[PDB]
Amino acid sequence: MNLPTAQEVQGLMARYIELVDVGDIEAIVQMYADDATVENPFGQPPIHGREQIAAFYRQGLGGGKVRACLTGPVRASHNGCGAMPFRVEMVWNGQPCALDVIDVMRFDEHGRIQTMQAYWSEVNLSV
Amino acid sequence: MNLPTAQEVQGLMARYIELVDVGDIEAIVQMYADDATVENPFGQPPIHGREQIAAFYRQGLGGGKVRACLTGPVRASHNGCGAMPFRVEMVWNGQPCALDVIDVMRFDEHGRIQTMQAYWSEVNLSV
Repeated sequence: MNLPTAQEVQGLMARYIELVDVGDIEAIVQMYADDATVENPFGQPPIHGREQIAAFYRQGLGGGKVRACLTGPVRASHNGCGAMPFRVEMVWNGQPCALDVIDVMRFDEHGRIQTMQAYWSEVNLSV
Repeated sequence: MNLPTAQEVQGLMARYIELVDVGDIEAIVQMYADDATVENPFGQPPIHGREQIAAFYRQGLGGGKVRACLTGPVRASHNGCGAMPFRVEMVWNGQPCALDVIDVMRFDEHGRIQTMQAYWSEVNLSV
């Protein structure tokens, strides 16, 4: 595809959450541009490229039974960007915890995630 | 105050929504840095400075009985930034419409909004 329309952004960002929810690391990595930048959480140094992104997601979505779901609609722009609210459920010290997150994404002219910023901090975690 | 902590960002961004909800234009303008940039919707040219921001808000929050409420928690960073989901209710052609929005804000070292980006498009409007 080309630079995603607002409707296409909604579709792509919702698909991303579906992939996080099932934990398909390889499928998530393929949604990213080969040289994408990820800031997660926003405020920490960016990581870069699909190798680093794969390592990041495998560490995050490997062991525990992670779930993820949108908690409101995707807000999309007309310049290939969007933002969405979601909740991530994960098991910590064998305790179920939930994390509220907002992801902002910019897509490239091929429909892959060029940049993403994940807004959250410890205030957004519930043990 | 100084560069807002994550907790302070949550407070400030929630206060902003409260001010939009009551429609206190002057109070909203004072939350912004004197030279702040606003992109609303994200994708359109930025406006700059409190005069332009006051004009923007007066046009948006003047006539109709606008309401606004958070539709999830504020996601705050440790570098003075945050993101929040909310819904704006407004009257269009005398028809009540609702707009789902995510605002991303960066605060300056005095606790004022330096930049803000409002993510939404027509897909997010309900007439």
